Amino acid sequence: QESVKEFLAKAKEDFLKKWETPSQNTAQLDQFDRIKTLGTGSFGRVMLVKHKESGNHYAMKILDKQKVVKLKQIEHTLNEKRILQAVNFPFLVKLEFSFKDNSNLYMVMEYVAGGEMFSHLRRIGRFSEPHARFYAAQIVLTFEYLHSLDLIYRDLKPENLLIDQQGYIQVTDFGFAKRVKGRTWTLCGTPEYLAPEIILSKGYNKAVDWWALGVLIYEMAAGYPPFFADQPIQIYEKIVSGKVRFPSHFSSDLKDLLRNLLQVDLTKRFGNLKNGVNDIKNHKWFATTDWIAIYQRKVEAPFIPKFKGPGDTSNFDDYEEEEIRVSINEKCGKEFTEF
Ligand SMILES: O=C(NC1CNCCCC1OC(=O)c1ccc(C(=O)c2ccccc2O)cc1)c1ccc(O)cc1
Repeated sequence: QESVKEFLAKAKEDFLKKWETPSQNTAQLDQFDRIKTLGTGSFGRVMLVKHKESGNHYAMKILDKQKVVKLKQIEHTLNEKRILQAVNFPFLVKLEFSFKDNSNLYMVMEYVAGGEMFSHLRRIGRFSEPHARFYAAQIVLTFEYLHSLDLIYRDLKPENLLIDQQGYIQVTDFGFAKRVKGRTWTLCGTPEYLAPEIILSKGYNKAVDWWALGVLIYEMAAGYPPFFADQPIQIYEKIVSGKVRFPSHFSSDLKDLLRNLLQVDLTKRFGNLKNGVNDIKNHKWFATTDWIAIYQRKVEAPFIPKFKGPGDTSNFDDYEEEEIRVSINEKCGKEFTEF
């Protein structure tokens, strides 16, 4: 399959050029005006900022260096920046600038005004199978690209996907993403999307992302995730069992694709077999999907986010606005020398 092979060949060489010699210190905090908080995480937050000279809107992720060190995840924040800086694909959020100061780490990404997929899925209840397929096709191609680069994106979920102005996906939250040739062992991700391997503390690979896609597609088409419970311990038992129930409204094609994606045995899971990503691309649920037109973004989107100018924050929710504290002394300069 030549058109895809030469494509993925130019993609790994373009990626490694950036991976082996990363960009550092391409902007400063005082070249931006702070507007509004768009989201929060363990060690920081994402904020809508405006570049003072060009007038462009950007999403600035601010991470506190000492909070990272305290709960040892230095490697994860270093992974996040180096990968983001090195990739380039139409369904991935673009990292425009990066820098650090005495207290924080900063990643200045593109501002995607359409907001998180979570908001729109919850508002609509559930997506139709054509609508869910449109999104799923994009994740399939995004992972085909990322897995080619020996990258595992370990956190697929509706909150981690943004919908842009053309209704297409922009994957964000590369916080758990890692470059690895083979297996990895870190217990990370989100409870209801975790594959059996991770729960059972095994050395897992890219197959973990294809399980997560099964969960994502079940959630988009049903409105809720396949494995739910009050306590994480009870979610995990349900995942490790080889049992999953499907809503009656699900098509037979969808139920069959999901059984092979939500295969508890990782050696039998789609995306991780001999035929690779093609066991999914050639599955009957994707029969109507024109893969090159999805990539070239020629397909009409089943939903366009309602917003005004590029800098509108209506689709993002409100969070407490706190101070951006930058200490007069440099903290943990040694641990973040590579950022
Ligand atoms: O990524 C964006 N925002 C999101 C959408 N996903 C939902 C969670 C909140 C969030 O990202 C964060 O706010 C966030 C995430 C993680 C961490 C974090 O501390 C962290 C923890 C472990 C590993 C890496 C990390 O960065 C901090 C902030 C985002 C990016 C671009 C954009 O235009 C608009 C939004």
